Amino acid sequence: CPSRCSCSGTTVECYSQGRTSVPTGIPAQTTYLDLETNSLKSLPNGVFDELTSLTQLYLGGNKLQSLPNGVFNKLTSLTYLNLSTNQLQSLPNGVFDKLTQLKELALNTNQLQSLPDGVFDKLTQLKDLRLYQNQLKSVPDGVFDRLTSLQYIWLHDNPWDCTCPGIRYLSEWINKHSGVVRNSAGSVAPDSAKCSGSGKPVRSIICP
Repeated sequence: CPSRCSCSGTTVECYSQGRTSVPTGIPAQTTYLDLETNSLKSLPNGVFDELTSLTQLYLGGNKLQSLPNGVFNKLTSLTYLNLSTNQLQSLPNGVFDKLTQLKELALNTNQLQSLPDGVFDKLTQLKDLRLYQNQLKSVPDGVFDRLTSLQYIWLHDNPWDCTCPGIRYLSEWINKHSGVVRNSAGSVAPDSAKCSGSGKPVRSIICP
């Protein structure tokens, strides 16, 4: 198993070790890989391609600025993916398209300025989606429409542009899924997504 990491069964933990690259020697049978709280700034294309048994991948708390196209394409068994607390500005189109079994996706505390159209369309089993603390002024129309299993979503601390008609989709979606929105405290809070300048709840904006 990778030097300095801790391994048991098919679990590999290498968190908080100032790593700047994915360690070599991760067993192909690994199902749980924790590389959190390190210093990964980038990732080579195909870096995870051999780890096809992964179900849980933790990359939160790193310095990721971007992701290479297709970086998760071989990890079709993933059910949990943590990309929170990084420096992501954008995501490649269809980056999550092959992760059809995904249940949890954390993208909070990044620098996201936009989301690709249809980025979550294939994640029909997704139950938890975290997008709080980003730089999103808007989301693509219909971006959450196929998330039939969604039980929890976090949208707070984004500079939402509440100008009409652009805000219509998000305001209407929150209004129709009021019990799905969660605040930092972890409670149901449909008014936690707030408008950039007025500070008013996004769902309070009723476009003419």
